[PDB]
Amino acid sequence: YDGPMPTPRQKPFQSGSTPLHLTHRFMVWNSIGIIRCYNDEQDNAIDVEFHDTSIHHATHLSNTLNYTIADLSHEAILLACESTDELASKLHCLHFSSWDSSKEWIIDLPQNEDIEAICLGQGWAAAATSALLLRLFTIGGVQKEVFSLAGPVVSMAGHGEQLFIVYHRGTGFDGDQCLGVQLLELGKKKKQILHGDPLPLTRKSYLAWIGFSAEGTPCYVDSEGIVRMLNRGLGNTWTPICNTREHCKGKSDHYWVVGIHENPQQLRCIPCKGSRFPPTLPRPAVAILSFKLPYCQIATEKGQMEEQFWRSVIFHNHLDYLAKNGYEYEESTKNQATKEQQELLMKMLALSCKLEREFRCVELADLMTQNAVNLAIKYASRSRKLILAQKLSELAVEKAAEL
Amino acid sequence: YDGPMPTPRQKPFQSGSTPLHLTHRFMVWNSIGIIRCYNDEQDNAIDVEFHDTSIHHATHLSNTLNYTIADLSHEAILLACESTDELASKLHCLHFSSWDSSKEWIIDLPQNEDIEAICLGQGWAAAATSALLLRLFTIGGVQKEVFSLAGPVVSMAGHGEQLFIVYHRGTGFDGDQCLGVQLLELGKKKKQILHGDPLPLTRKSYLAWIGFSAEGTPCYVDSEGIVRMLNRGLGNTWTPICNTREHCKGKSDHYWVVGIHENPQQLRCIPCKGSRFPPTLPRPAVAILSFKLPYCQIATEKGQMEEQFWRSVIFHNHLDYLAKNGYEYEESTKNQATKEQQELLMKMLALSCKLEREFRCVELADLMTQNAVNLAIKYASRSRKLILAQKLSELAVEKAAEL
Amino acid sequence: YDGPMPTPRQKPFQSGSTPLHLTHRFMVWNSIGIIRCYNDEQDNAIDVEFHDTSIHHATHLSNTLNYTIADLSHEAILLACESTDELASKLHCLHFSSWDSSKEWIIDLPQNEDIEAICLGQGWAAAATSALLLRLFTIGGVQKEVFSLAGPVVSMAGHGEQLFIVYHRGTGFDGDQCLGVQLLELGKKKKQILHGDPLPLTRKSYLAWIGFSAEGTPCYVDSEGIVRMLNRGLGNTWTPICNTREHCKGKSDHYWVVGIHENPQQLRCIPCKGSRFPPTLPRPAVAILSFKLPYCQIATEKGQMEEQFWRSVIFHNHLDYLAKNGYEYEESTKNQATKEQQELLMKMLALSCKLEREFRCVELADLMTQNAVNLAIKYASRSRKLILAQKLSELAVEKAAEL
Repeated sequence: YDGPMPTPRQKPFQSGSTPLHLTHRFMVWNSIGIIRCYNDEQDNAIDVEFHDTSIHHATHLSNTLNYTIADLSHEAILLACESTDELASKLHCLHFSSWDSSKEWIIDLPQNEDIEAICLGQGWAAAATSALLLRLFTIGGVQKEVFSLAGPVVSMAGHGEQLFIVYHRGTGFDGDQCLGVQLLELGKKKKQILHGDPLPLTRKSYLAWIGFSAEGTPCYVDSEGIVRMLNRGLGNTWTPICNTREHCKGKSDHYWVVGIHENPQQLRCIPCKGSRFPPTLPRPAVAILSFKLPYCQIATEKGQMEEQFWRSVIFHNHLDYLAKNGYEYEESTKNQATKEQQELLMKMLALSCKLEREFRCVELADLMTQNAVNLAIKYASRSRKLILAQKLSELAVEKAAEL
Repeated sequence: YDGPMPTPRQKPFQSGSTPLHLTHRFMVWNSIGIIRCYNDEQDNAIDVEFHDTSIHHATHLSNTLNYTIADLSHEAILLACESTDELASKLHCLHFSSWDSSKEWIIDLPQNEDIEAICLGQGWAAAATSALLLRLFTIGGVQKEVFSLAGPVVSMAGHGEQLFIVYHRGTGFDGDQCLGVQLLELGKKKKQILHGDPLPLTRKSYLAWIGFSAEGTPCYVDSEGIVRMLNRGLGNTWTPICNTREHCKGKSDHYWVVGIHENPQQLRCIPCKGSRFPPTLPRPAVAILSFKLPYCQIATEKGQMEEQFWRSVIFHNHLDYLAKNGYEYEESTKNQATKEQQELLMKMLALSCKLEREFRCVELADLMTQNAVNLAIKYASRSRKLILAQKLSELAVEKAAEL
Repeated sequence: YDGPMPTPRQKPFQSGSTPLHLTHRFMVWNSIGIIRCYNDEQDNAIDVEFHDTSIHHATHLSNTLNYTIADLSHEAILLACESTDELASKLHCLHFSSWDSSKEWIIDLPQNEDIEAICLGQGWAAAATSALLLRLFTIGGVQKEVFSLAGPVVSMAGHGEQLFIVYHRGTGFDGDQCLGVQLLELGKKKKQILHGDPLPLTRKSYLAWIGFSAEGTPCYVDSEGIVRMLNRGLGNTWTPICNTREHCKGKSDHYWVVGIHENPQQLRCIPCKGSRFPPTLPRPAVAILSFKLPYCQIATEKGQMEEQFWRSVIFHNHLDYLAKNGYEYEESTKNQATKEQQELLMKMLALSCKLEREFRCVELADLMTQNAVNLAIKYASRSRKLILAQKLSELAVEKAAEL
């Protein structure tokens, strides 16, 4: 027939890695460091580098078992290899931060089970296998819980107690993938935050990179340069926070995401001219792109301030998440966020007042604090906006009644 | 091959509209009013009518931008048009209920982004775009939050703070659609009630109409005349509440749903002979169909009363929803519902008692109030049903212990 | 084309039944009893047997209506038949445990609606029909709630107030099924525990058996012998608890699951040589297989004890479920479970201490009770593990601070 064709399911990958066929490739490049693998026919070597030299010294390994998957954190180095006709699939951990004399452990998966993806969390490690199993391990080598995956894994990321799994929930058509996300919190009270929700992607695009921001919010990038971030303040939906194609000059130009930071806001990525991944040598330079939510009429003052407001809102939801889970957060960052947002609301209200849009001013005042609304009432008494001042006063009464 | 064939995904639509190819078509017909579009080669006009003349005067617009999507509420008129080679896709709002002198605003979507569906809520508006984005706007023109859709939108509806999105979650086979529902509450505490649950449909049917009842419960109709309603009292499942094919006399006869009302119960729709949608002229007459849940042996007294009981139960769940969300509800309606249900239970218990089904009587008494159970005990002492009276007494003891 | 092919959706089935084409087949074989159907051209008979003769006497029925689906519980016998050109699809219940003189009821489904699956709960019965409807009935014959199914049903099971539905959520490819699970609790507070989550299956396998353990935990088996159980302590994920292929000697050997028991742990199944289901005559013998979670390096002492620990953890989650839902549970079973787990942790800590893996000892002590940690501190003071004793002491301080 001549209709929709099933899209081939994309293969699993480690975020921040370059393809396996390269002689000198990146196994992982994140906010902790870089892991490179030089593999020809004579020898196979793995080199580990840390951005902060104080964390650990440079580590060089002789890749005898031919490790093809790697992840790096401030605690350990995680390595994995598939099975051969003689050896089993192995998970290798270099626990360099351990305070004891045993800084290494390795485990063999059962017969005919191959590791397809790994990720490192805070004090734990996870491995998705060809048996549609997810195996949890402590950073010291204890086997934790095991559960089955609803489909073949695509990529896996970890941060703190959070586990971020993207897998094939179905079969897409006409170039589209059919991906689902399983988001778990592996603390003392186990929670499945997302029960295989559909992962939004740009049409005819595939998954290019997943992970967490340094502050601990799940994020991912598709092959069309669209960067999306979990919106905890919007029912755990996914909000686009950047479009790396706006910084590209041609079709063959791409950006290779390395890390995401919310405070200060910066998207650390490698500019790539001619391909989607940078060559290992010479050392590529990390670029810093700004985040921009895809808002309408962003060239106008209204659209510009509206984008700045909602970007400030979503990039400070992590403070509430750190508070709800007992983590440590700076109360000063929370206060600066509110002041930054109340200033943008106040400037947007003054703009709507100049445009004689007084109903819009009351809508903006609904997002304001009680102090900001009281200030907007006196600004409305000024400039002879008498009815607007009355509507704002009635809004201030309603806000005080909500307490 | 000769097997299952992929079903073509149905295109987005506005509920209560007639096809675009008509010279004189309905853009939207709901419980607020009617919006018609007359478009030939000479001129293009849009006419707005309100069922209640006291709400607003009849509005006539010169459709210069060729708006093809429309929605209507007691607050504003929402219009949208796709992009051309010279103009961008635009969202136009006629805020006629505004108390200020600015009763109009329009916004341009970014390049190559087209509006595919719109809907109006209480004080807000939403637009699903070709970029798989959902854009939220206040009724006054402020851009609110934005998040990505898991698939191409099919239809969109709003009521109060609730957002009702139906989209393609996959690809169906053999005439079946693969639809998912995302139900959000956009109040001060954002909630995603349904994380893309599968939307039940009749086999080989497509989505024909979605929306909310006047009381605020999500409902939808498929192409086979099956009307389904969210069952908040049954874990947010979907319960069939009507079958418009029972009122049709032939295959070519159809009913075109306009609105759904829970108190009093009535399904307002347009009878259509020969097609699925009514012609614009002459003005079609609104028919009132009754709701009937698809219960077994409904011709018998037992099945008839069982259908009346569960229809009364599901059509009063909205009272609990209005109470939990601080909305205003009549306590008298809640009391009349319970009295209506306790009377049906009492008549079903008397029927089971006549049939010497005393175990069934105790099952019916489990659904009764403590006062109704005490009354059933004295009715069981009467007519010499001594063991039944003892079982009902032990049930009354258990009910008092649950407090 | 030459690519992925759509997998034909498997047909609905009753767990514990043998195919319909057999002259003498099992309609259901569970922990309550056996129901056999002998059907040739001369006569059609249904025989009911109870494992405990004290429950009820053996029942013999003349299958005049040609019932093809059956389920059995300690309360009633449930039978169902499809519709013919003269008769409707019927649901028949033999309420043998009733304390009244009416121990039978039957109901007719509407025109062109056929029963596809049934299941028995505590005091209720459910039937999934060809109209994508789920109909609830009390054990005495009262019609309860009705809601629509997101797809064609595959199998259905019930236990207490829990309803376990597996259905087709999509179309799989290359031999894979696309199954979803809807898990409901039908008590006085209706809850949808699983909103159509994807059902994990072994690749290229179909669903072979579903049901609940005697303690009330959902479980299911695929065609590759993998037995999975709901992990309530792991965010309602699914954990493999057995692999019946490890007990098979050849490809043609299979195990036919009958029941699952958590305390004592035993998987009751019928060994089958040459086919997937046992012949009705002679009476097959019920085998008892042990549960084994698929852990790595299970031949080693570490892997063996780690498997025993997590098997003990998951097979005692039902005690917490019985407690949260007011059910009756033995506090002695909960105490024996903790003692069994603290002993395994203590032996694993002593093993890690012998291997000079002191960081791993602290990880194991995190899973210990406060008394077990205090004991591990004195064991660490012994054998001159001074730093380990300090780390365990700081862990004991942190545990006391969590109260």
